[PDB]
Amino acid sequence: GEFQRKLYKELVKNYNPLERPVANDSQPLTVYFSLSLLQIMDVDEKNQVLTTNIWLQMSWTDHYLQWNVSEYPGVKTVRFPDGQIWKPDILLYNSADERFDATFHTNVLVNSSGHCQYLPPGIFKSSCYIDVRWFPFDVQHCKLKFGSWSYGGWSLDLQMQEADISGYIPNGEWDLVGIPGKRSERFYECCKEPYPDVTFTVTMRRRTLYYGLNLLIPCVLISALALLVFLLPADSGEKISLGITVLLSLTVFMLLVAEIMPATSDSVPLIAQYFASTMIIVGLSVVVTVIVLQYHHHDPDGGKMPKWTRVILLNWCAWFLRCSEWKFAACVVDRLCLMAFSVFTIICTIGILMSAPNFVEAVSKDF
Amino acid sequence: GEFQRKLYKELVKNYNPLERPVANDSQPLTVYFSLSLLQIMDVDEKNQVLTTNIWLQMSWTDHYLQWNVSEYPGVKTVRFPDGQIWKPDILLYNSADERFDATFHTNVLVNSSGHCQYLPPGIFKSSCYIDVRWFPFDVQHCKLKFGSWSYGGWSLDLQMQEADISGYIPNGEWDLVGIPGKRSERFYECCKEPYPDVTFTVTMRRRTLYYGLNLLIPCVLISALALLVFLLPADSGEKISLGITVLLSLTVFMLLVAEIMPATSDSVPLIAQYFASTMIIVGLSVVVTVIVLQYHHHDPDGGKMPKWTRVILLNWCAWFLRCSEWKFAACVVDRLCLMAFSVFTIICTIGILMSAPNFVEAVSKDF
Amino acid sequence: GEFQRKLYKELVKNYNPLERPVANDSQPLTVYFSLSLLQIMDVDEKNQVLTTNIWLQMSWTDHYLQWNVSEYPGVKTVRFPDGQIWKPDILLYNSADERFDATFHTNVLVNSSGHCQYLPPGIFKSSCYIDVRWFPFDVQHCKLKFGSWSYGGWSLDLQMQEADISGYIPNGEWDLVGIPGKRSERFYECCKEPYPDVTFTVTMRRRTLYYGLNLLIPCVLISALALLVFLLPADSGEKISLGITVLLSLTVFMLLVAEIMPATSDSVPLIAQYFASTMIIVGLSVVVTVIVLQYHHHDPDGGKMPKWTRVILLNWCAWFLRCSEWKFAACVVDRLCLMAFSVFTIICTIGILMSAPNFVEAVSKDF
Amino acid sequence: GEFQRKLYKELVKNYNPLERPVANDSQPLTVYFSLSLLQIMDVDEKNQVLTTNIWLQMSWTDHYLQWNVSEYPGVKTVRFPDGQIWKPDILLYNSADERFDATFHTNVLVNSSGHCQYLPPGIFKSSCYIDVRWFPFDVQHCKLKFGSWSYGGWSLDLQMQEADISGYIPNGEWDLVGIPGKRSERFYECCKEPYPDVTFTVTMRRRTLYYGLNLLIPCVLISALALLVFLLPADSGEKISLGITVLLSLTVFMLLVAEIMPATSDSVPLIAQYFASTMIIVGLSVVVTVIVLQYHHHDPDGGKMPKWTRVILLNWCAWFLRCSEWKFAACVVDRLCLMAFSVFTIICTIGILMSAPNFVEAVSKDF
Amino acid sequence: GEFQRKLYKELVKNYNPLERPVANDSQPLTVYFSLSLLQIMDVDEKNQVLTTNIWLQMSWTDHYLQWNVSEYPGVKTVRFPDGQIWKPDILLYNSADERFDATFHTNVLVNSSGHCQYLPPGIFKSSCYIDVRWFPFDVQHCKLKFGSWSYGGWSLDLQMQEADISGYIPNGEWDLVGIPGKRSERFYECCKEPYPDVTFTVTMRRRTLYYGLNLLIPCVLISALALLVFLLPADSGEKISLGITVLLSLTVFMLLVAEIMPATSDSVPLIAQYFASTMIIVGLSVVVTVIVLQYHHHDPDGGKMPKWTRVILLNWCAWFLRCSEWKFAACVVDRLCLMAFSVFTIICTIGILMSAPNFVEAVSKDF
Ligand SMILES: *[C@@H]1O[C@H](CO)[C@@H](O[C@@H]2O[C@H](CO)[C@@H](O)[C@H](O)[C@H]2NC(C)=O)[C@H](O)[C@H]1NC(C)=O
Ligand SMILES: *[C@@H]1O[C@H](CO)[C@@H](O[C@@H]2O[C@H](CO)[C@@H](O)[C@H](O)[C@H]2NC(C)=O)[C@H](O)[C@H]1NC(C)=O
Ligand SMILES: *[C@@H]1O[C@H](CO)[C@@H](O[C@@H]2O[C@H](CO)[C@@H](O)[C@H](O)[C@H]2NC(C)=O)[C@H](O)[C@H]1NC(C)=O
Ligand SMILES: *[C@@H]1O[C@H](CO)[C@@H](O[C@@H]2O[C@H](CO)[C@@H](O)[C@H](O)[C@H]2NC(C)=O)[C@H](O)[C@H]1NC(C)=O
Ligand SMILES: *[C@@H]1O[C@H](CO)[C@@H](O[C@@H]2O[C@H](CO)[C@@H](O)[C@H](O)[C@H]2NC(C)=O)[C@H](O)[C@H]1NC(C)=O
Ligand SMILES: *[C@@H]1O[C@H](CO)[C@@H](O)[C@H](O)[C@H]1NC(C)=O
Ligand SMILES: *[C@@H]1O[C@H](CO)[C@@H](O)[C@H](O)[C@H]1NC(C)=O
Ligand SMILES: *[C@@H]1O[C@H](CO)[C@@H](O)[C@H](O)[C@H]1NC(C)=O
Ligand SMILES: *[C@@H]1O[C@H](CO)[C@@H](O)[C@H](O)[C@H]1NC(C)=O
Ligand SMILES: *[C@@H]1O[C@H](CO)[C@@H](O)[C@H](O)[C@H]1NC(C)=O
Ligand SMILES: [Ca+2]
Ligand SMILES: [Ca+2]
Ligand SMILES: [Ca+2]
Repeated sequence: GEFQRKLYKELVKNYNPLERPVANDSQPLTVYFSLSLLQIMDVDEKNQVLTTNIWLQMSWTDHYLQWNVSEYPGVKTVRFPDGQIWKPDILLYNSADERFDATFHTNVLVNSSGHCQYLPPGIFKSSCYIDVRWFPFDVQHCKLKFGSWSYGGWSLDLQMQEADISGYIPNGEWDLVGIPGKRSERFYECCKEPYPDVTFTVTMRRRTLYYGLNLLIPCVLISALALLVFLLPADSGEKISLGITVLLSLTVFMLLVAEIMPATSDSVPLIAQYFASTMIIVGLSVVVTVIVLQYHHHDPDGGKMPKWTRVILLNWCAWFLRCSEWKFAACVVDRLCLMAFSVFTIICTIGILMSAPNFVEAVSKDF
Repeated sequence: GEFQRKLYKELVKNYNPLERPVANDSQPLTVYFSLSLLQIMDVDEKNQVLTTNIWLQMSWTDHYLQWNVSEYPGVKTVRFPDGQIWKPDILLYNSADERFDATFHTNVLVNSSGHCQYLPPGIFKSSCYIDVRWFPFDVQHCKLKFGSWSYGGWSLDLQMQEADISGYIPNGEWDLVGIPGKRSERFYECCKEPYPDVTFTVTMRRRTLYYGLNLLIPCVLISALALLVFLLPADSGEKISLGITVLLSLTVFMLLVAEIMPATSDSVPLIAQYFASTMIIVGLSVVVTVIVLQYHHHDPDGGKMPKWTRVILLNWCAWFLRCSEWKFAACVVDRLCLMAFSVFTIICTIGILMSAPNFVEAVSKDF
Repeated sequence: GEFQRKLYKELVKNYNPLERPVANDSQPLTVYFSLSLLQIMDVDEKNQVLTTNIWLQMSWTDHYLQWNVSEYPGVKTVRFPDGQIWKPDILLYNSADERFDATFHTNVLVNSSGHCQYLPPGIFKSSCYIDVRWFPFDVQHCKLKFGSWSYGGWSLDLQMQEADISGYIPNGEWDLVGIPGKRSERFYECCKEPYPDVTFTVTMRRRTLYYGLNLLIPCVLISALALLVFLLPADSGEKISLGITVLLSLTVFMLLVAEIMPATSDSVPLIAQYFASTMIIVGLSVVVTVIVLQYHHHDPDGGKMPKWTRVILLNWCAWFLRCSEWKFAACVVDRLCLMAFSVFTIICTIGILMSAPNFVEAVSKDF
Repeated sequence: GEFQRKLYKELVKNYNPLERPVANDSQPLTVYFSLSLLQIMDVDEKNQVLTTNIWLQMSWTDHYLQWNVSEYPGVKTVRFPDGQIWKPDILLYNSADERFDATFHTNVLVNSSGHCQYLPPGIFKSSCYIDVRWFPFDVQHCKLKFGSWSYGGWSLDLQMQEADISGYIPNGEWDLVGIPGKRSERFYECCKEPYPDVTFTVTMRRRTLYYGLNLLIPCVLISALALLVFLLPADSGEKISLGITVLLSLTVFMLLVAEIMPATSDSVPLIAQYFASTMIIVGLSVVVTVIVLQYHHHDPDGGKMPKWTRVILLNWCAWFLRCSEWKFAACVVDRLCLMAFSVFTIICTIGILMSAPNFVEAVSKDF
Repeated sequence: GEFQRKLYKELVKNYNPLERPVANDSQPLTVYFSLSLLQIMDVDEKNQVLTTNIWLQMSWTDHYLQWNVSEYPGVKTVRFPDGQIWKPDILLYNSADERFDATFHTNVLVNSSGHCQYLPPGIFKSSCYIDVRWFPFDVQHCKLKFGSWSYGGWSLDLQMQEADISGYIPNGEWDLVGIPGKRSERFYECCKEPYPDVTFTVTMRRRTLYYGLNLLIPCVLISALALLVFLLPADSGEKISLGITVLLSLTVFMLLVAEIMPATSDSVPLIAQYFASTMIIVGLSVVVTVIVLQYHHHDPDGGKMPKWTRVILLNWCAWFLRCSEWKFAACVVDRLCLMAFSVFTIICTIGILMSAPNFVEAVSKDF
């Protein structure tokens, strides 16, 4: 309108996008970098990649994009696309995206004082170490490391502002504890110039109820069936079939769990160790029961001729609770297996009750 | 043709795409923003992202793209590609797309009065909160928030026009109740200039029959089997195997349901709670029946020696309906479990009959 | 070669790609639009999107790209890339692609008379309504709607030529009946100028044998098992287990079918209704048999004390074919269920034998 | 270095990338097209698309990119990016890629004689007809059709050179027999100018052992179980359950096979026909055995009253090998079913032993 | 700031990005190429493609990008985007990416001496031969081959620097042994000019515990069940059903294994051969037991009439350990099958204990 056109013509008369916009070349350019978390799209524990929906916020002063408001009435701000003016090269250092730059290059808003505002949105994919050991009561500290790609501390004085979380959409699987930020420096051996960066640590807590019932109901059922087969009579007929079916069902369930979560060898989840203990206990009990039944139902003394087993079973039954002796030995072994399974379940429950994600507090908040 | 070429040469003589095309720089530019919904591609409840096929509609007046029709006979409209002329930076604020701009940049149609028309098509992916609690009788209000990225109310006077739905292709899984629109403002603490935006709320109702039979037939079958095992005699032989098989089948079905829909911890679906109640009832009944049978078939009084259980069962049988006492106690427990399951089914049906998506009206319209 | 270089320099001396190449600006530009179908990549019934491999064919006369062959010996054609010259903005209106333009922008072939040829290949993804109701004997009419995005009938006189199918690679799942074309106009209320478009209707017939055996063999097996359990004696022992296993297997098969095809609520497939009828019949028969066996094996008259059931069963047995009465009643009920299942199977076969995709003709052509 | 810079400035003084670089415009430009296969990424039998990793090789002489080596000491070659100089528009005609051009546009290497070298790498996706009928002993001839998009034989004299396979990485699922090439012409009715193209036929043989054990072990097991149930006594008790379980397992296996490979209706695989024959035989045998057992175990003559069945069974037993007659008839039927299954297995093995991929030679080479 | 702008204007006065920046054109340009491995994203054994997160490091001296620091106070470094200055065309030769260039083109950092630094990040997908034969104790040597695409050894003197691994994030499935580098030359028959390249061999060891328990627990269970059925009495009733169920479960497990890993025919994994041996042993044992039971339970001598079998079984029982003879023969056959299975398990364990990935050392380090 005879003023905006003239201003746009005048501002880019000799402007060079490659030049860092400072009046004095030996002075640093202060850039205020902030963040606006909006949504946690995905937490891939397989590839250790966190996907988030983030609006970056960058602000700096341009020495050449200044004008007198009185000389250009009615126009107070101008917009420049990607390549028209200089922008800081703030990139996510730990970006796992195949493009390495998920930001959408919007226009830079500059007002009459030369203050530029740049808010590039994007779906950032950052590679963070997923420590899945206290499954499912685990908290992940995924870091977002931002910094200038080719500017030092004496050229781009990067500064930090607290991230904005008043736009956040709850994920439904992870609970956002918070996203604190920190500014650190990267002094090199070559040179005394610092290399600042801004790191935002997305502290997230896994929501219990998402996997809670879906894993507890099968686990409760298989534990009840294990107790049942540890209490059923030896000569019941269906005990062997029930045990085999239970083992097949729970190993298919464990295969499904390993398909959903990754059973990373860096730190085996405690649930996997509990399952392994249950498997070895159930297998030993079933093998002992089957061999006793198949070696003592037809021959009264076919496998009972060793003396060491007889004396050790007598000592164990005297130290534990005190048709032939084979039935009593099988019952004692089954009771011992039941006691061991109960002790393991109790100790696992005790060890999982206390943790950094307080189980009692979590269930009180959820339920 | 000696007139279109001359007009195109004349129109871009001093035109600047960065300049907002207003005769007076202090006056707002009125932009009419409308929408044309065509198809609902996908409703991802996992990532809370809605995918739609939408044709945007933007209209504004350009002060510099005006010409005299008599001076240029035969030409009444001109087209300019993406970067040739100025276009409003209307973007989907809640876009979850990795590109953040799904629009296809078509040509801007300008006629002799300077009126520009811009209709960019695209497959928009917006992040909306999916409240899946009354599954499957749920209605989702997914919002599409459009607004200028870097213009205020005194620069780009955004206006709303009612969305066009006379091109809509039915989804087959979701029923489109409607897409009302609203224009709101975003006054900041810094400044009195409003920041208008246009929000279209895609109100969608899940079609019943899509998941209806596929979830009812397994649910009806498992409920019938639960009633059967709650009515079968205790000493039937196959009762334990039937119960275990039923539990395995329905827990696999629940795993499939959790695979298809997300069991979000924000609000657990009522179907999940009903399944949990059925699971606890069936497990308790099976455990009680098995323990009674295994502790009373060989010993007439091996687990019946406690007095509290005997007196409480006598009181319950006197207050409910009034071979040894163990069979009668097992029958009473089984009848109580059947009654509890029937009451839970009835109350769940009553609570799910009434809702915002009226169940009776929905089935009347569908069937 | 001193002539091609000179011609290329001369042709683009004042050429404007934005100008429509007509000698008279008030005269329409005739553009002949044709199509060359090559392959049907995918038919997504979930999102209602058809993916095809298509070579477009556009021809028009350019007034400015003309030269004298004698003055430029040896050169008869020239090529111009995307942005060098004017091309019609013919786009797929119902494109479901995220880019909205799957065409690969090749060079435009222009000869000495100004006749331009443009053949952009691409993998088009168009959104067509998939009416899957007569599964698997269904024919889909997916339309490809092409037209100018910003030109009317008095500016771009779009014309149609018959599509070329002598390059088509058979899909193996769908049979191509044909792709007829049609040209229609879109008169607006504003103005009398028509808005022509060219629509190609890809009429495709699903090949029977692809899903034929894969669905018939499980269906034949489950139908045979249903007849078997409807003919087996009540006191056989394995009847209940066989029925439960059959129901579980066929409901898993129906889950697989719903996973492969979409059970759209717009029109439920007839196979789904047949499965629902079979399910209700089998469930009723199994429930009746189980309740009769469990209420009459131990008590000669425990559930037979009502008079209405006895008299109605006597009337039914007198009107149908004419150890205690319970066995005869169970046999009569089982025979009635078998007869109902046979009638339903016969009527379903009769109703599916006749259709627009003639079943007898299809199997004669395939087998 | 005062010579490379001068040469680069001089070479592009009047160079036009649109001009075909020939001294005489009426003379063809000879382009030598070769190929360098590196890896067969994927063979999609569903969409009939072959994915390969290929380095193209194009060579031609540029008349204008010539210089005197003595006048420019030290520089013998120059490089030009995509748009700087002219390149042939050699494209894969049958490309199924959504971009239609998988080549990565590298620099063109030109030496002092004007000879240009262009080696664009890419991951080509070509649509070839997959004839999967002799599964798994099948050989696929997938063609790669390359040619100029807009040049005739009198403008671009395309020539063929033998493909290079000394970089090939074995796929592990397909064995590369060879990739012969051929040059053909495409004379049109309009004009006598030929339209040459270069076609490379990727002849590939499926490696036996990849699917060999994975399909043979289930097939061997189900065949052994079929023989077992065809040899087990009728009154064994578990015969019906074993047969039903075998049928369910093998139909799930066939569902898995149809999920992995496509059961295309163009030509049904022989394995599918063998499975159908086995299914009908097993179903008939099971139905006959069950009906005989259920109609003759309680009534000595309840279904044996027809005379035609009795006389035909007497004739068959006299012509085949020569408690009541029902057991003998059931045994004769079971033996006949076993003989039919054995004959079908033998004839299938004989017919699959001989083929273009010689089974004996293949197993000798592999084992 | 009156110095950076002047320097940027002066540096690109006559700069040509196509020219190789050397003072003398006949002298090679030394380029130091290094690598910085950060993460191993994926190891696809199906397509033989390795996905890694890598920061490249390239350094070279530019003759024209030099300036006097005193003449331009305060500015010591400059940045140029992709197309502004010359960069080496170092590409991954064995790249399997569809783009062939995963690098993100950042700015080139040049200081006053003309020394340029280029650090392009990217997610590289390279095609390496995956030799999966000693599953799961296998080490993969995946090579990353980098080199100039169109420069010889006398033009681009490529040099190697040791890769940096102090940023590496552990994968959790693969253990990084190391990434040694090597520089080699590619002399051609045409010419004596070498063609150097830099190859980094990513030596990776599969972590045991990732698949360890998940494959051992099913394998241990099926081995225990095989021993059980090889020790159970012949006339146990459930032996046949248990064997069939075990076979079905383990063949489903093998199908799952073939789904996860590829059973490549180049070299069959030892686990597959062990499974095949177990399958043939179990099948033979089950068939022999079933045929003996079905041919000797009703007829004392119905299949024992041959003399060769009787004499060979007598010899075997005399050479092995020394109701009718059929039971003793069945027991001897079952014991022989058990012994063969035990020998095969022992020899497989012995052969898998020793390997390049030392099993004992690996389990000592992990456990
Ligand atoms: C241009 O925009 C900047 C944005 O920061 C304005 O700077 C702010 O001005 C207010 C005065 O109302 C101060 O309270 C803030 O502290 C300033 N922020 C910073 C970072 O300096 C600046 O005033 C604007 N220019 C004009 C002419 O209005
Ligand atoms: C250019 O196009 C605009 C499109 O809006 C025309 O403006 C409309 O003109 C009609 C008159 O037939 C009015 O009824 C509408 O209310 C106008 N709409 C708006 C938004 O102003 C305009 O007339 C066209 N110019 C010419 C010269 O025809
Ligand atoms: C340029 O190409 C066009 C292609 O259509 C030629 O026009 C055709 O010419 C033939 C004469 O051999 C006629 O039979 C066709 O009917 C014409 N087609 C159309 C659409 O007009 C044209 O002749 C070519 N120019 C020259 C100089 O050869
Ligand atoms: C430029 O490169 C071409 C590449 O082909 C050279 O042409 C080859 O030259 C050799 C001589 O050593 C002949 O044996 C080949 O037959 C030629 N090939 C072709 C296709 O003509 C050419 O000599 C090079 N120019 C210079 C000046 O060395
Ligand atoms: C420009 O950067 C290069 C980076 O290598 C500098 O070269 C290094 O200079 C140091 C002196 O402090 C030497 O120890 C290294 O050996 C040099 N490296 C190489 C590869 O030559 C160079 O000095 C810098 N220029 C200026 C003016 O500081
Ligand atoms: C802006 O212009 C006014 C006159 O229009 C003048 O008084 C004022 O000093 C100017 N400001 C600057 C910063 O030049
Ligand atoms: C357009 O031109 C005609 C003469 O050709 C003139 O009468 C008319 O006033 C002009 N209109 C405008 C708006 O300049
Ligand atoms: C082309 O040039 C020839 C002479 O070379 C002339 O006779 C002829 O008329 C010209 N044609 C046109 C259309 O100008
Ligand atoms: C190249 O230059 C030399 C002199 O430097 C001259 O003798 C020779 O003829 C020239 N070659 C050509 C092809 O012009
Ligand atoms: C740089 O400039 C200073 C004077 O400012 C001069 O003494 C010195 O020699 C110059 N260096 C070069 C390399 O030209
Ligand atoms: Ca996840
Ligand atoms: Ca499909
Ligand atoms: Ca494949």
